[PDB]
Amino acid sequence: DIAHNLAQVRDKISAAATRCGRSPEEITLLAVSKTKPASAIAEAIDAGQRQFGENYVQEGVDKIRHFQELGVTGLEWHFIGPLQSNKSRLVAEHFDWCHTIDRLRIATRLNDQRPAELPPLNVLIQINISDENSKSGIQLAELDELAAAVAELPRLRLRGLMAIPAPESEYVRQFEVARQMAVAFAGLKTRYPHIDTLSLGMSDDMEAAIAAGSTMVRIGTAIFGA
Ligand SMILES: *Cc1c(COP(=O)(O)O)cnc(C)c1O
Repeated sequence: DIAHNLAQVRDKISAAATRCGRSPEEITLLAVSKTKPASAIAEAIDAGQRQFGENYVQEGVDKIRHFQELGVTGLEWHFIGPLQSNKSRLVAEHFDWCHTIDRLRIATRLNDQRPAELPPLNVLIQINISDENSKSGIQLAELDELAAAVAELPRLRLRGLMAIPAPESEYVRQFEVARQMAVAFAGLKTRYPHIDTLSLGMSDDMEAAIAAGSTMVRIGTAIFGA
């Protein structure tokens, strides 16, 4: 039951926030609906969920159109998969957020392809904080430079950072890696305007991520099923 699952996940987020002295409202639940049908997203919407994350462009855009045409309003769609230049127009025309900016050229493409009547596309810079097996994300040493360049693009709005840490079973290392991201996030916050989003944490490291300073957790299977 998606409604029951959503409630359970929200309770876990709230508990984790309250335990470490944070307000539950500080944490956004991003429901990750990749590979799940529109009907499952519709159940989540009926249960009050408004923020959805998609990883594949055409799948995501088809869903966005489906709910637009149904006359559902108030939804927020986040693109959280790797972006390729040949699919960027679709992201720029339909999504509200993109978490996966890891090079300047793709940001400039999105900027140039974003219609002026839409709000600026909210973007996060993706850091490869700990994953030797991933080619997504920049090194922290490259952040100052990329952030400055992306920040000038008028049809984007730089809102913070994202990371997908390497899988980690130890809580200590979950927390330590998440803190590296929180420190970088805090640093950006001190000089850049409207830095308020740290997209960090999934089901298995949710508590460590929240304790470290995440503002947004990305949950799929625990809401929608395997
Ligand atoms: C798939 C995915 C998730 C959700 O993972 P689950 O195992 O289904 O909870 C979260 N964030 C990103 C970027 C993903 O690709």
